[PDB]
Amino acid sequence: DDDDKKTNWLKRIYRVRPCVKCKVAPRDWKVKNKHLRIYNMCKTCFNNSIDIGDDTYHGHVDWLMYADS
Amino acid sequence: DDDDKKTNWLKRIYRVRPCVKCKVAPRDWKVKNKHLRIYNMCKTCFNNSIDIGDDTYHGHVDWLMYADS
Ligand SMILES: Nc1ncnc2c1ncn2[C@@H]1O[C@H](COP(=O)(O)OP(=O)(O)OP(=O)(O)O)[C@@H](O)[C@H]1O
Ligand SMILES: Nc1ncnc2c1ncn2[C@@H]1O[C@H](COP(=O)(O)OP(=O)(O)OP(=O)(O)O)[C@@H](O)[C@H]1O
Ligand SMILES: [Cl-]
Ligand SMILES: [Zn+2]
Ligand SMILES: [Zn+2]
Repeated sequence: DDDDKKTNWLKRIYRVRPCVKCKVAPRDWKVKNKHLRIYNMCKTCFNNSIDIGDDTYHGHVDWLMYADS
Repeated sequence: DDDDKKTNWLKRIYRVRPCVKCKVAPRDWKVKNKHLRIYNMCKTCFNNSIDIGDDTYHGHVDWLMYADS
């Protein structure tokens, strides 16, 4: 089923690329309508980036959650 | 740059999962507005599926080509 191909891919993408900052924890994310937003950092590193004044790693990638647009 | 994270991922996704039918050739695809449609089969297997009367492998997965929805 093509929706399952998309879901399996999103599980893999989320699993295999951890937080860009600590390189260990999984990334924060949210659901944004029909999209999954995967932020670049875990929550702990993101909150810390605000404290330390670094926006270098801020950002996200949005993924359509379904196989058909 | 977050758009590059998306583009690099789409290159990887396209590369690592060949045609679901012959298991060798890369899949057919097209650009569908702001989406990349990756069909399940290469063109040769898709055309052949029409000739042989099998719709089992018909289908596709659409991917947003940009990091921000
Ligand atoms: N965990 C995180 N890691 C990296 N960047 C993040 C993280 N959380 C938020 N950001 C950055 O913070 C900014 C705000 O994100 P957010 O998803 O809240 O945007 P939005 O579209 O304004 O949604 P809303 O206004 O409803 O919160 C974006 O630059 C986003 O990439
Ligand atoms: N190479 C292929 N492998 C598997 N399935 C395919 C392939 N090419 C087309 N299909 C299937 O054929 C059908 C038509 O696809 P297509 O992308 O042409 O749809 P569409 O949204 O009707 O666009 P248009 O009407 O502009 O052609 C869909 O079920 C699609 O998955
Ligand atoms: Cl996507
Ligand atoms: Zn982290
Ligand atoms: Zn094939």
